Amino acid sequence: MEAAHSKSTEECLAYFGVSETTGLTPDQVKRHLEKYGHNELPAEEGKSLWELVIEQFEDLLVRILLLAACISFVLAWFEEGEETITAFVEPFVILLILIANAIVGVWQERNAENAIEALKEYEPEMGKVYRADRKSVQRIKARDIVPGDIVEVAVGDKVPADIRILSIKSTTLRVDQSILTGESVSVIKHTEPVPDPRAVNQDKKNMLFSGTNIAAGKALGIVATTGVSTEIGKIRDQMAATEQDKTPLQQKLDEFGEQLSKVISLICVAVWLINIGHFNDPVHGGSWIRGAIYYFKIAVALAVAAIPEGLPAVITTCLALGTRRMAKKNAIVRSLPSVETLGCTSVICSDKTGTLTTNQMSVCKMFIIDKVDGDFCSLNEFSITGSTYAPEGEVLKNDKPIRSGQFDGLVELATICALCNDSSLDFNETKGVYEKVGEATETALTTLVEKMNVFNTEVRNLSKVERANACNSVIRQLMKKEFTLEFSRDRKSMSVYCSPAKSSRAAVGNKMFVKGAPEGVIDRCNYVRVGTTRVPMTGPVKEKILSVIKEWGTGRDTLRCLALATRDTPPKREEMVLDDSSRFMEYETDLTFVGVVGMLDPPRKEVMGSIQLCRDAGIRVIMITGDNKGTAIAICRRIGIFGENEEVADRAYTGREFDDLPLAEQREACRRACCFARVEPSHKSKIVEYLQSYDEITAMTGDGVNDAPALKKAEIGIAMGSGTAVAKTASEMVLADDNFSTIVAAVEEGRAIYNNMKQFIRYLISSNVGEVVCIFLTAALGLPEALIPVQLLWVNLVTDGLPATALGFNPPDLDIMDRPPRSPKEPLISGWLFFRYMAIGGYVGAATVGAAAWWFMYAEDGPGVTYHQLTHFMQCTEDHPHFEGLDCEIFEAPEPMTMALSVLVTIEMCNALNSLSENQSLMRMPPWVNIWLLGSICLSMSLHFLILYVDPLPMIFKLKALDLTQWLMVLKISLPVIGLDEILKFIARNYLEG
Ligand SMILES: C/C=C(/C)C(=O)O[C@H]1C(C)=C2[C@H]([C@@H]1OC(=O)CCCCCCC)[C@@](C)(OC(C)=O)C[C@H](OC(=O)CCC)[C@@]1(OC(=O)CCC)[C@H]2OC(=O)[C@@]1(C)O
Ligand SMILES: [K+]
Repeated sequence: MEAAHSKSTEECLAYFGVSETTGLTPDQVKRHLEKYGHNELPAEEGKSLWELVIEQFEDLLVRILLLAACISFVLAWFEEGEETITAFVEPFVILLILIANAIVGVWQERNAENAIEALKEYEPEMGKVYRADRKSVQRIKARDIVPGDIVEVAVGDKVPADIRILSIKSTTLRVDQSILTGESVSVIKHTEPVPDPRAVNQDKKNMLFSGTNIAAGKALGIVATTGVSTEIGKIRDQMAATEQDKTPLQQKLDEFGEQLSKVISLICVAVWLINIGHFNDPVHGGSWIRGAIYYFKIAVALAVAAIPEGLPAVITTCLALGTRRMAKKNAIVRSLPSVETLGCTSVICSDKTGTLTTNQMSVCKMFIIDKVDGDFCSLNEFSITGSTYAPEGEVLKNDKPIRSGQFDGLVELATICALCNDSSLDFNETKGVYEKVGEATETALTTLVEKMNVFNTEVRNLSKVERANACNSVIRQLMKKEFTLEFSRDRKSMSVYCSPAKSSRAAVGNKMFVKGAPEGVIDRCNYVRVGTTRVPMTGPVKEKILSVIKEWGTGRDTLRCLALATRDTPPKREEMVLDDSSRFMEYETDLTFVGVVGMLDPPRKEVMGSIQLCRDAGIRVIMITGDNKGTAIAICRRIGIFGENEEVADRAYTGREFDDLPLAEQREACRRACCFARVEPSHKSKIVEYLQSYDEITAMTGDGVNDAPALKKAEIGIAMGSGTAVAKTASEMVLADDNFSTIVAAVEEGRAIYNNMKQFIRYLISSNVGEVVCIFLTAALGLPEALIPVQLLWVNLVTDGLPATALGFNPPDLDIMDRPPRSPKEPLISGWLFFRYMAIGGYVGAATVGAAAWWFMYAEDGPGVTYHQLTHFMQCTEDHPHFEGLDCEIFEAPEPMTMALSVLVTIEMCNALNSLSENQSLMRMPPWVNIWLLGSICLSMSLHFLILYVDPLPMIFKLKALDLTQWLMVLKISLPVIGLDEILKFIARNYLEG
């Protein structure tokens, strides 16, 4: 395996010591394979349903629950025969929760798809090699190809390994590197080595990357690297080495787990410390077993009271909902947990072309020199109407319409555009529109031609179909395209050698038409065509040319410029070696400049404002383009990244400038920069790590497989709907319309989702707090079980689940985007809020406990044990002659529990209205504000009633319907909550900073 692109064909045949005609010898193959491994990507990690299930049972809370599920299962295995049969329902349900919860997580991971797996979609199953053991070519399994052995590839074939090309068996070799480099059009390959050893893939012209397809031709080559060593394998590793943090809310959930675990434990010690006097009791097992059974069944209750068993159910459903809501807005969220992290984006890095702009190129300014008379000079600027690739528009000089033909200079310019260009136009009748056939920038020159047909060649009486390439093919027939010197990033330009065809044109026969970067080509021009004549390119004329070139790329226009020239006396045909990108630059010299063409890549409508939104939303936007920084910066001003007069010294760098900086300034640059032009692949990944060293949540756009590494490392990777599949499977979200503004839209829903999501979480949590309080008093005072595990779960999964999810539909704040990005480390409940719930729980804990006790003593239905130890109720059948002239079974009664459970239920509907706003009073933000809320509160209540009356139910919950007067008591207990909160809110509102 090597750096073959820089090495020559021999040197490579040398390195591996393999014969180009024999290939590797069967021995060499065994040796080579055992030294370089199979040419395949690392096997998938092996996870079992077992590990997958065990993982479900790793969470701390899930464990705490599983444990209690047993204390319960055992406790229920100790009931009194017929005194109870429903005994086994408490433990059975907790399991269903855990069983359910597991089933979810799994059916969650089986349906998951690995971004690293997608890559294997680019590995052909078979390949063709030439080995010593046979005369003719052999079609083996890609996996068995080895670095060194000879391989031949042809059209259709997907490249197997990273190959250095030895000799092209065809006239030309075209490849589709789209995925790995991002060049839609098939490029041309050669055999000559590339000097630079640190070259980027795009410039390795003698290289075949594994996974890309061969568009046209047939060639032979020696395998540079295989497996994880190839260009794609290097990506697989960056991705496999990339580790992703958990959603801040996912973190908070682990945080809350550890903590709950502590508290519960302390509660136990406290409770025990409370009933310490028991160490001063007569020594004899007077319910030694009846007392332990008691605590254990309080243990299980305490557990289901501290864990919000319906919260993950609610979050998952709120995420799924908003998700669809976004799908509507072209924002396709792949991972639900992300809708949150999205909301916290503080930096968005977007590619320019496809997403910030339309990528619908069009030329709207031309200019040909009009006169050179020493120092005096005058150009001929023009403007061209139309943004579409449609052959409709006109040409104007000072806004005044013109027939292009009248200018000789334009007749030349025009041809160059049709001849040099490989792209073309087509018109699909189904959609009734003109379509770009080749590349955006060339296919533009195509429509430019059409719109200015120099010869007036009448075409009006044509259909749109044929109208598409009319004026080009006109010029296509004039000259004969002999051969083309393709584009090369060194000389930044391409050309075409042309013959006159039919005689009478013989004189000035062979010509050479060039088009490339202005500074580039113009430095190679010794002449300038003024009409049909020519004149020595002089300094004055050159300054004037390069001056206009800058107003066009730097001015409010933000235009990309193409210099069009011509070599009048092109080197003799045979004196040219048409297969070495290196010499083409030398063949494209001694040129006479004819004129430049400025085209535009209009920004999308909804982009301007989207950029403004981010300003208000405190989100930094960083552009990633291919433009030079001169125009890059212009485009950045045009859309809003920069002000029109804003300084941009240390806020816009280029791929080189950046690299030329020491790791320190490099880092410093990233916290201020916004426009990054002509950026290599490595970069996207460095810019992310730096933005991260500043604790920022960044978003990164990408389309091809080369972006996957970056995408997988950005907090939120955004892939293009039109982009590769690997790219998509590597990103958290996809943009159907590839439109950047869709990003901003997505981010806004994230802030909206987390806002509502935020509340129902605070809501379900407080209720769990109050539930615990109840249990704590129940045991701290030795009272009869006010609330039972079975009941609690119902209230936690259903009675509170409905109000909870509904709170997820709270009307979004109007200013959501006028506030900076949320801090991930922001806790959900602290400070003053901590205290309110500290107080609310403290309340319901009292309301629930007391509600039940009040039935025992003080009620007309219940036996007033009033102001007498209801508490020592356990020692009762024995001690009855003392303080017990009644039946020791009242305590098992349902009325009492059915009391607390009702006060709990009504207090949780009340606390659901208080959760409509953290600090706004209901008198201000009335409950009717969120209809869904009220609706569910009804569904909930009726559900509560259901389990009270419908016969089968009451029995298992240990609940007996209570009459019209007991109910009124529930109200006198619950309702005060609303007031307690209004007060506590008023405090926040008024005094405490707020
Ligand atoms: C389920 C409620 C029980 C009774 C409880 O013990 O929870 C407490 C504790 C886990 C939280 C605390 C809990 O604190 C309290 O209950 C104190 C115990 C009261 C004693 C009652 C007697 C039996 C949370 C629930 O508290 C509030 C008032 O509801 C608030 C906060 O949690 C939230 O952010 C939810 C996160 C998803 C936590 O805050 C703490 O105060 C910080 C501790 C270092 C919680 O602790 C953290 O994990 C936080 C940030 O999540
Ligand atoms: K990621």
